[PDB]
Amino acid sequence: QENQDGRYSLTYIYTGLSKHVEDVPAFQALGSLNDLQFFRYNSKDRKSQPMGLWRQVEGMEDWKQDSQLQKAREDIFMETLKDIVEYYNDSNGSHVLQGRFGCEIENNRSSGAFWKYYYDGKDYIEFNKEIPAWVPFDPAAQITKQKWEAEPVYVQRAKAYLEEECPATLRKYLKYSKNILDRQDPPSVVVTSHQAPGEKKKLKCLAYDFYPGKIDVHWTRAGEVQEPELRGDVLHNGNGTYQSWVVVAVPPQDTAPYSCHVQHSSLAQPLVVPWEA
Ligand SMILES: *[C@@H]1O[C@H](CO)[C@@H](O[C@@H]2O[C@H](CO)[C@@H](O[C@@H]3O[C@H](CO)[C@@H](O)[C@H](O[C@H]4O[C@H](CO)[C@@H](O)[C@H](O)[C@@H]4O[C@H]4O[C@H](CO)[C@@H](O)[C@H](O)[C@H]4NC(C)=O)[C@@H]3O)[C@H](O)[C@H]2NC(C)=O)[C@H](O)[C@H]1NC(C)=O
Repeated sequence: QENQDGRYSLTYIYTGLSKHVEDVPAFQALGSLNDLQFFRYNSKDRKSQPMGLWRQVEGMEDWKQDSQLQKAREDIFMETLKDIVEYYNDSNGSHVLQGRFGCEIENNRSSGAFWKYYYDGKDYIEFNKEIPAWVPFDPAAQITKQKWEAEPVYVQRAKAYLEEECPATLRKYLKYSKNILDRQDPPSVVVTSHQAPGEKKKLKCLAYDFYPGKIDVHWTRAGEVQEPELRGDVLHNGNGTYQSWVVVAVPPQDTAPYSCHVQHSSLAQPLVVPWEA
């Protein structure tokens, strides 16, 4: 009777667009606790709203207050994207600035942190909290490097936000979310055959209503494992559950037995469902 393990992750993805249409929001931000997203905010609606299972959780976060400082961040974000675009003279062109910012804890202790920006998919700038300093990866990023380090203090706060302000927020959220994130829901599995007129028969094995997401689902033909013709995976965020299915194509003659094997953490011994033809 064996391992420790309690690692939890808090991540934000920020997205801006230089050229956007009326209905499409210019700025957007969402935050995830582990693999599940707990809140979104955009520049159109201009309101911080909780998402998924976190709609029923009260008093974890002052959403009105959060909207405020989200707005603050939106300003600094787009202003940066403007500066990149203005620098490349491509004022009229559809460009993307994406920002990833986050920390994580393992066994109650800070174990890692990251703060990185991307431009049109390419590495733009990055915080090295060891120095501490920002690290340009793009010629344009030299300007931002100078702005964000204008005062020597700024670099010290950036280190503080990652190393302390973030994990502090994480733990706070964890008081309300530990129960959610720690779930070990087993999958119900369902086998289904289907025939297309001028097509080989296809056997679908669906695993559903499970969490966490890490799952092995594979077919076997008369003992040997078969490579799937197609595999599908889904996260139902409102539900806070996962769904995953695998389809194999069985030749017209084939009389050999097919069974679906599901392996998930919430199960002691593996789950096997045979296709009762
Ligand atoms: C969280 O949310 C998700 C999505 O919002 C919910 O998904 C639903 O899950 C329930 C079970 O909790 C499913 O109920 C059905 O149960 C019977 C067994 O008693 C099964 O026969 C069903 O199996 C599905 O999949 C089969 C093969 O893949 C398919 O042949 C079958 O038709 C059925 O769903 C299919 O049919 C429906 C009806 O038209 C289609 O709408 C659906 O797209 C289709 N699915 C697929 C890809 O095959 C099935 O499990 C519901 O089917 C399922 N529905 C949805 C909208 O996803 C989930 O229930 C919920 N969980 C919790 C814990 O709250």
